[PDB]
Amino acid sequence: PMKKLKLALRLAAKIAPVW
Repeated sequence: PMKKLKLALRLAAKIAPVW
């Protein structure tokens, strides 16, 4: 399966969309 959602969620962990 594709784990793009998991990847994105880990990338967003370091690149935090705060504001």
